[PDB]
Amino acid sequence: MQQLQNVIESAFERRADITPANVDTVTREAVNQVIGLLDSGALRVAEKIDGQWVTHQWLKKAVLLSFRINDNKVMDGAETRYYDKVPMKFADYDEARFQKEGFRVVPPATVRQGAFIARNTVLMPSYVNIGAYVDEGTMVDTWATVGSCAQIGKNVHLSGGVGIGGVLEPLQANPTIIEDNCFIGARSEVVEGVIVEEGSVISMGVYLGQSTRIYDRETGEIHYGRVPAGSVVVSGNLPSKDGSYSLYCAVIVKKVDAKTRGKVGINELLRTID
Amino acid sequence: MQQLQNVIESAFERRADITPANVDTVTREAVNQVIGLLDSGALRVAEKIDGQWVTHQWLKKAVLLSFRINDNKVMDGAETRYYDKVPMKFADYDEARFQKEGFRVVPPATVRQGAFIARNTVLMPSYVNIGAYVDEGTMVDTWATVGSCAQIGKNVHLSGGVGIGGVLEPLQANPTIIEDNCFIGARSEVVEGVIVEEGSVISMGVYLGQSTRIYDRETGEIHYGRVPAGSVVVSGNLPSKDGSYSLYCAVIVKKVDAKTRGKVGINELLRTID
Amino acid sequence: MQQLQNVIESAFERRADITPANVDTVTREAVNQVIGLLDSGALRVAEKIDGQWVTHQWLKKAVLLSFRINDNKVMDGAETRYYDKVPMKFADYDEARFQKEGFRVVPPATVRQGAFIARNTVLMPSYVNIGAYVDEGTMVDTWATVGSCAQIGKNVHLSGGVGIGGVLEPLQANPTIIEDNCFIGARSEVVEGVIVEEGSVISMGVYLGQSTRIYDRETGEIHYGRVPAGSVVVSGNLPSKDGSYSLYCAVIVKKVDAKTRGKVGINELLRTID
Ligand SMILES: CC(C)(COP(=O)(O)OP(=O)(O)OC[C@H]1O[C@@H](n2cnc3c(N)ncnc32)[C@H](O)[C@@H]1OP(=O)(O)O)[C@@H](O)C(=O)NCCC(=O)NCCS
Ligand SMILES: CC(C)(COP(=O)(O)OP(=O)(O)OC[C@H]1O[C@@H](n2cnc3c(N)ncnc32)[C@H](O)[C@@H]1OP(=O)(O)O)[C@@H](O)C(=O)NCCC(=O)NCCS
Ligand SMILES: CC(C)(COP(=O)(O)OP(=O)(O)OC[C@H]1O[C@@H](n2cnc3c(N)ncnc32)[C@H](O)[C@@H]1OP(=O)(O)O)[C@@H](O)C(=O)NCCC(=O)NCCS
Ligand SMILES: N[C@@H](CCCCC(=O)O)C(=O)O
Ligand SMILES: N[C@@H](CCCCC(=O)O)C(=O)O
Ligand SMILES: N[C@@H](CCCCC(=O)O)C(=O)O
Repeated sequence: MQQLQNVIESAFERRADITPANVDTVTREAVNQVIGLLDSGALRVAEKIDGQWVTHQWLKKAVLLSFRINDNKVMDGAETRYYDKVPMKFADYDEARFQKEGFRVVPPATVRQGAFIARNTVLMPSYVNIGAYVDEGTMVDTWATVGSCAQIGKNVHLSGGVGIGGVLEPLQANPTIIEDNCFIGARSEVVEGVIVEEGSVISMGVYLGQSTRIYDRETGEIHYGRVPAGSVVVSGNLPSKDGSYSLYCAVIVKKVDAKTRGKVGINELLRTID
Repeated sequence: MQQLQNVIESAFERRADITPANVDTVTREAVNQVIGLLDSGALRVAEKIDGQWVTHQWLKKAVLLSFRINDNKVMDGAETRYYDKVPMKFADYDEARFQKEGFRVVPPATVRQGAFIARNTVLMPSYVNIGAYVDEGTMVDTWATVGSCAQIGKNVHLSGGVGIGGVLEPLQANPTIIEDNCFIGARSEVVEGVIVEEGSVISMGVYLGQSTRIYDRETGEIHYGRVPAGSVVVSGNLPSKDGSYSLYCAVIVKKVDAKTRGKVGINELLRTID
Repeated sequence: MQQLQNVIESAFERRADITPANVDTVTREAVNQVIGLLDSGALRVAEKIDGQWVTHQWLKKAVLLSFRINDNKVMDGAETRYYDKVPMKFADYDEARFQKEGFRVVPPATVRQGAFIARNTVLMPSYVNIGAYVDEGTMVDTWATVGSCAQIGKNVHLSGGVGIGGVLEPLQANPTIIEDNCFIGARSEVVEGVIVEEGSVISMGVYLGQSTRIYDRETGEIHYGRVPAGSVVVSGNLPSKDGSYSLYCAVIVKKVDAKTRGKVGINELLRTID
């Protein structure tokens, strides 16, 4: 959308000088529209095209800009209070809407406005930040976190305590992406724009960033920045040249098989009852 | 109880075809009774008998079935809203009851109905899922999670961010069990029906599943599926046949002693004041 | 303050015999004053003096004593209820106050009374326990935990799921300390009075306790208990004498540089708008 894009990219350049008071009504109404579109899935920060994920940098700008144009407000919890500038996604929903939207929200799961939640997903208690997109069939398990602008595929299982990197602090060039049908093992972390290709199974306690060597014991090939589709990755170490010590690395031990599929499947009985 | 068992096991077979509307009042009243019994500790998903832990598969069925027979309902948080089908355990408690029940619930700790919480336990902010059983004296520290049907012994310390595997998704044959007097180190995970025998101390960042080699450096013996009573386990790696790389494993470095006991004890002053 | 110190240290000696009912009004009024001072930053459990961090053991006593002198009370969450004895810090705040205090509290971030939160900090959903002190500019990211009495410097970034050890259970001699300008990587844990010196960058999945060997590959020097200022630490392993297996250790791979600074900076746009 050019009528929105334009205004957004104009303002971003004056980011540091914009405040909730000196901001003109145009930039305000706009930034707000672009956030409403992300909330709805009509726009998404990154998308795959011609087998390549592409980042719409300017949508990442509007996300950033919302923090310069909005002012904090007291939010009454019940036993405590909060003070923040990003509204709660579900604050206005009634049953009708939850009924039409088709997902399940387990207390005290929390989602910020500007994040897209797809039909048939289950959010156990966890956090979904602004601009993230969570596709169909996915479960975000206990204490997991879907970082700002992150892109999560359909039928994904983010295990308990899993963290998917955001792009706000520290600031990142690209969002983190988990393609369709992946299983991310408990307590694992995926950050810094790494891409986990479809059908991959990341074991527990695996940490993947741009500096992580993803080692393929079979080919001897060492990847960086992405997990090839259908891999099973687990933690290991690689030895120093002098065998003096070893440093952490991710090891692709094999390609997903029935033995693997046995342990990581989605439980349809927990999904939406048609 | 045969009058309950029977009905439950009948229905389970038609699991995929049962919905919150076509379910007959018998199966409904029953499933509901079996959940009320679990909530109360009168029944428990697994139990030790003749020095062997046994799983009552049919109680795991009722847990599963509750998701087919109940419909979602809007739950009003304060600043947001939720939409789910498993009631909150403590929603009806008054002080009298909390006073009689003898445990402490730190906001915003959350427990689902169908989980048993014993006297003198302390729940820091954390999650206890349906069907779990948490025994006397235990503390569930910050952001820890007690997975569906998991069995936690007396006087256990589940450190911050610790995750004890559930049995719902991915679906599991047996619950995860932590016997009496164990200390589970921060950010560690125990899943897939592994058993941690009494008096063991699992260090921080230890991940135990059925595929985890538990190596006893002293005996050279490699375990799978269980931690022998009184062990102290920490993370390590085992080398490839070609010394090319190494893969994660759990290492039993020693048997618990006073030096160890010094660092992992329970603080009675925090327990219930008699 | 001697008029407070005295009373506190008197009572501590009778800790096990004091209860919310047999405690005399003096010890009660006092313990309560010392907690109000910690809440305000007027007193702090540990402080650096002459380039040495010092622990005021007697302030740690008052923290402990508050659990013996206060009785539990029902706290009404919205969808559930809690039963605990430490009030919520922000329960009384209005916008005026939040406005004057200058920090941001993202729901459902929770802080106990007795903890000091400095100006310009951002608390994503996380936990700050009694007696902790969080200095200026710092962000406590999602599901992080600042343990009882822990001391966090200015401009620190505690990543998602990071745990900073408390001193309550298990009981500890000294608090855990993170000096100014440090970045603690996702899912990492720092406990047992370890000190992370200023400007250090701890990678993801690093676990530091008193038994952790911090290995400097360059000097060959092995530290214990502290991370030398300006280090970049990541997980590795050290080999057994027989190369039979290896055990976890922290490895100082280098001194912080621009490449590093690129990935861990604070995002000022998210801080308080002056
Ligand atoms: C990866 C995993 C699924 C095992 O899958 P699998 O296909 O059965 O793998 P296998 O048991 O055949 O092992 C394959 C190889 O990798 C190793 N392996 C598998 N999982 C491993 C793990 N967690 N740690 C170390 N090694 C592991 C095996 O030792 C084996 O090595 P080898 O070929 O040299 O002998 C299991 O390790 C896992 O991650 N489970 C997830 C638990 C979880 O996160 N639950 C969520 C609770 S919310
Ligand atoms: C396991 C632990 C308790 C140490 O216990 P300990 O009995 O004092 O163990 P020691 O210091 O004697 O070390 C025993 C051996 O294991 C190693 N060891 C112990 N803990 C280790 C750890 N965390 N990482 C690596 N090695 C460790 C030591 O290097 C030593 O090896 P060695 O025999 O080859 O020299 C400590 O490591 C730990 O896990 N603390 C828990 C912290 C925690 O989770 N706090 C909770 C905050 S909510
Ligand atoms: C430490 C980190 C910042 C990399 O910093 P860096 O200065 O760019 O480090 P480099 O990429 O130059 O690597 C330095 C050395 O350490 C290793 N290294 C760096 N980070 C590593 C990691 N996470 N795992 C393993 N090795 C790592 C490199 O392999 C390299 O080893 P070498 O010198 O033998 O080749 C990055 O690893 C990291 O921790 N990012 C934090 C992500 C995070 O927690 N995000 C928060 C989301 S809430
Ligand atoms: N590491 C997180 C920090 C988000 C901060 C959001 C906020 O200030 O409200 C991310 O990049 O998503
Ligand atoms: N991994 C978790 C998932 C629980 C889902 C519960 C729900 O759908 O409400 C467990 O097996 O306990
Ligand atoms: N490991 C945590 C336990 C805190 C318990 C607080 C409570 O009982 O209320 C700490 O030492 O800070």
